[PDB]
Amino acid sequence: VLNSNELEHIHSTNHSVNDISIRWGVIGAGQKGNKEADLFAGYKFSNGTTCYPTLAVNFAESDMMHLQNIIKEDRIHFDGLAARTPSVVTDLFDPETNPNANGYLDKLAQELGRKFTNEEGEVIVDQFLICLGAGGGVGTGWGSLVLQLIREQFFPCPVSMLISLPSGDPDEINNALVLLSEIDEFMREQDRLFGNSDIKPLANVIVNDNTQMQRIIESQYVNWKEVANDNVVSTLHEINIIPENYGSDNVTYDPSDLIKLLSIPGRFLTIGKARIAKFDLHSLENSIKRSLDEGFFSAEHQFETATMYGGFVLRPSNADFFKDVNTENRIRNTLGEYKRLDEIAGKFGDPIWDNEYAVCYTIFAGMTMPKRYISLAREGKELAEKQEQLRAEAQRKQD
Ligand SMILES: Nc1nc2c(ncn2[C@@H]2O[C@H](COP(=O)(O)OP(=O)(O)OP(O)(O)=S)[C@@H](O)[C@H]2O)c(=O)[nH]1
Ligand SMILES: [Mg+2]
Repeated sequence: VLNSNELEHIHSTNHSVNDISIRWGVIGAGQKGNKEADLFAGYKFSNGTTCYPTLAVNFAESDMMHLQNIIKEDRIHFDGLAARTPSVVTDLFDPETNPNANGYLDKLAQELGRKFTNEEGEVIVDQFLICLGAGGGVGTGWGSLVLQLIREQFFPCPVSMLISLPSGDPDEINNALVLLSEIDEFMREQDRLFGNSDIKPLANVIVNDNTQMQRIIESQYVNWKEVANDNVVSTLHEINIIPENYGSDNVTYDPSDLIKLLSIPGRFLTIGKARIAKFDLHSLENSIKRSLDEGFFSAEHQFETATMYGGFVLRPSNADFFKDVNTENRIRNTLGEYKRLDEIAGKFGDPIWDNEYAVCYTIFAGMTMPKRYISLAREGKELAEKQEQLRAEAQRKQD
């Protein structure tokens, strides 16, 4: 499956795509998470093997049945009863409600053995990628449970969470808020318990905002969710392929650099994918600026709080514009406007590939809570009043 023309152009070109920088183990909870997970499950190497071991987790037999790359065996469901909400979902893994918790919890763990470990016993995975759509019951709940679980040291290795922020429904935007709050707290506890050099149990959290993503999609059938998913998932896959499979005459972003970036900072992380086809300094600047501020991973991030950077421009073989001093400190200065590269750890490469255009990936890690959190807090309470008041204005009229 090839859900971006970058992936198309590097599978027709390159038939040595036999490894990736980080061996993710993907788990998708809730409907959104399931769908993203289903995309990951589809990706294969040039030889035909699957790239990522993937599980789908949900409430119901029902929820999971139109998946395409996830075998039925790997569709894990947990009978519920009752209200579908983040809090009563968490509490099915807590004998504080279910006598079935110590079984339920020792079921998940034996589907963790089966899918991400060998016959031998050893784990076949560097970190877990947990996909969620904040707002729903099942997804948001799983989010909280995961925080709780990684404090039980339930997982063999670190956990990266790919979380999506809800569009506009006061119940959803409140659910989303309590999760994002739980995350901010956990990240602050993690900062006091682990060194700046140590591997963090919560590797990072990557957010997308559903409002920002729709805005974009209606500019460039038309299911917007299906398209949003293709973009975020294909982007993460791309940045995982590239360091393992291409290098540079000037500066290579290797897989170790990417692993450090995703492993150590342990807070909020963002990505900017910018296509480039004008080979000049202005169109370069805008593309980068646009991908960072008005792209799929933009949620009014606090770039000044970034503790690490990474990135690379995949460029054509002839292209000696991207080596150049202007070009280099132009990028250095363009990215410099967000966080001054001189003040934070990182590296920025320029790999070669068999194509005649260039794509520029930018990653900032270690950031603090994104400002979308505040504007959501605002926008949820704003539409909350609107609807309570509507309610009353309808009841008034009747009476
Ligand atoms: N970006 C994106 N968001 C989605 C997609 N599907 C659902 N969402 C969004 O994510 C949030 C939760 O959706 P969903 O995945 O259906 O929750 P859920 O876990 O299944 O919640 P539940 O009520 O059954 S218990 C909502 O804000 C919804 O708009 C998707 O495919 N892409
Ligand atoms: Mg659902």
